[PDB]
Amino acid sequence: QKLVFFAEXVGSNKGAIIGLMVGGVVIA
Amino acid sequence: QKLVFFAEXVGSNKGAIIGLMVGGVVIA
Amino acid sequence: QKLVFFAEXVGSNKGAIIGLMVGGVVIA
Amino acid sequence: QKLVFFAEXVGSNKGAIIGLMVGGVVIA
Amino acid sequence: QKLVFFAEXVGSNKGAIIGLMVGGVVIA
Amino acid sequence: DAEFRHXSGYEVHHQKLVFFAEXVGSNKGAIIGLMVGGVVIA
Amino acid sequence: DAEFRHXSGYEVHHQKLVFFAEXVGSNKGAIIGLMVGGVVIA
Amino acid sequence: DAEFRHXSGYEVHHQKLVFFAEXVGSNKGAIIGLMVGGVVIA
Amino acid sequence: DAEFRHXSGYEVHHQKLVFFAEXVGSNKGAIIGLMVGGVVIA
Amino acid sequence: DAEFRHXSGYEVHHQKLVFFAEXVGSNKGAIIGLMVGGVVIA
Amino acid sequence: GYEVHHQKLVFFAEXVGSNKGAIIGLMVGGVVIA
Amino acid sequence: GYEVHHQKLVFFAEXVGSNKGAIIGLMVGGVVIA
Amino acid sequence: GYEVHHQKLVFFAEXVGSNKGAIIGLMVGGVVIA
Amino acid sequence: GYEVHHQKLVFFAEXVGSNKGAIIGLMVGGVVIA
Amino acid sequence: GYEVHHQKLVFFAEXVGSNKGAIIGLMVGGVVIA
Repeated sequence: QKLVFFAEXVGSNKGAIIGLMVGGVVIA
Repeated sequence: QKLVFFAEXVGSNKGAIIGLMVGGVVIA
Repeated sequence: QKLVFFAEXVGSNKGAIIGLMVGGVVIA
Repeated sequence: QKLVFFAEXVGSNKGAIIGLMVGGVVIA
Repeated sequence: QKLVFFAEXVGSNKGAIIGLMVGGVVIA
Repeated sequence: DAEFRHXSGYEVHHQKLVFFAEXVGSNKGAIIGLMVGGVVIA
Repeated sequence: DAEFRHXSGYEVHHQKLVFFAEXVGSNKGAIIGLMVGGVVIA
Repeated sequence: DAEFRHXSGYEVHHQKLVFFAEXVGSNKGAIIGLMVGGVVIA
Repeated sequence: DAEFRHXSGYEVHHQKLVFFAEXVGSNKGAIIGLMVGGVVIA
Repeated sequence: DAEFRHXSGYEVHHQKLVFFAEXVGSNKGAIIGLMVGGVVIA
Repeated sequence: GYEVHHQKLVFFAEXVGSNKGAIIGLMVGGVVIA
Repeated sequence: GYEVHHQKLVFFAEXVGSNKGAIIGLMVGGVVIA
Repeated sequence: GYEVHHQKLVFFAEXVGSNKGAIIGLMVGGVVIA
Repeated sequence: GYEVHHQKLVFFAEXVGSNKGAIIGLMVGGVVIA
Repeated sequence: GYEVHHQKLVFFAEXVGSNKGAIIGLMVGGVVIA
């Protein structure tokens, strides 16, 4: 699994980025 | 699984980006 | 599975982007 | 699993970035 | 698992970055 | 697995309420004698 | 696993309330004689 | 595992409340004779 | 494991309250005769 | 393991409160005759 | 000429509330992207 | 000419409330990206 | 000409409340990115 | 010509409240990145 | 010509309250990165 986040400017993350989710609880 | 997020300007994430979801609960 | 999200300007994510959904609950 | 976060400008993280989630609880 | 955080400018982290999450509770 | 659950139990009895209105003009909000729980958006 | 839970038990009884409104003009908010819990946005 | 929980037990009884409003003009906020818990955003 | 919990037990009884409003003009905040717990944002 | 917990037990009884309002114009904050606990942001 | 005397915008979301869009009480100019 | 006498924007989210967008009580100019 | 007499922006989040976006009581100019 | 007489921005978060974005009571100029 | 008579920015977080972003009572110029 290859994930790319290129943002020429204002690159921000406020949610949930998950390569693989097998279980558990994620709240963003 | 190759995922590309290119944003020339204002690139933001506030939801849920999941490459593979096998279980669990994800709330954005 | 190749996913491309190119946005020349204002690229934002607020929903759910899932390459493969096998189970669980995803609430955007 | 290769994850890239390149941001030419203002690159910030305020949410949840998880390579692999098997269990537990994550709140951003 | 290779995770890259390159930011040519202001690179900051205020959320939760987890290589592998098997258990426990994380609040960002 | 997430589990969301809520709600309330009300037990109201054996009460005497005298409601008298001799001069409420052009009311546009809320006029409540007695409010046990619930949501009021005036 | 996340578990969210709330809510309240109300037991109100044996009360005497006299409500008298002889001059409430152009009311635009909330006028509550008695409020036991709940949410009020006037 | 996270566990969020709240809520409040109310037991209000045996009270006498005389409410008299003879001059409340152009009210735009909250007028509460008595508030036991809850939220008021006037 | 995280565990968040709160809430308050209210037991209010045996009181006499006389509320008299003969001159409250253009109120935009909160006018509370008595407040036991809770949140008030005037 | 983290454990967060709070809340307060209120037991208010046997009081006499005379609230008299004759000259409160253009109020924009809080006018509370008696406050037991809670949060007031005037 | 514009005049707003009273305006209320109440958002009561008892559950999994959210707002992914703009909530503008009075829009006159500029650009709002949400 | 603009005049706003009273304005309220109440956001009561008793659960998992959130705001991923803009909440502007009065917008006149500029750019707001949320 | 702009004149705001009363304005309230109340945010009551009794749970896992959050704000990932802008909350602007009066926007006149500039750029707000959230 | 801008004049604000009263303004309130109340934030009551009785839980896991947080703010990842801007909370501006009056924005006139400049750039705010959050 | 800008004039603010009364302003309040109250942040009541009875729990795990936090602020990862900017809280500006009056923004006129400069750059704020949060």
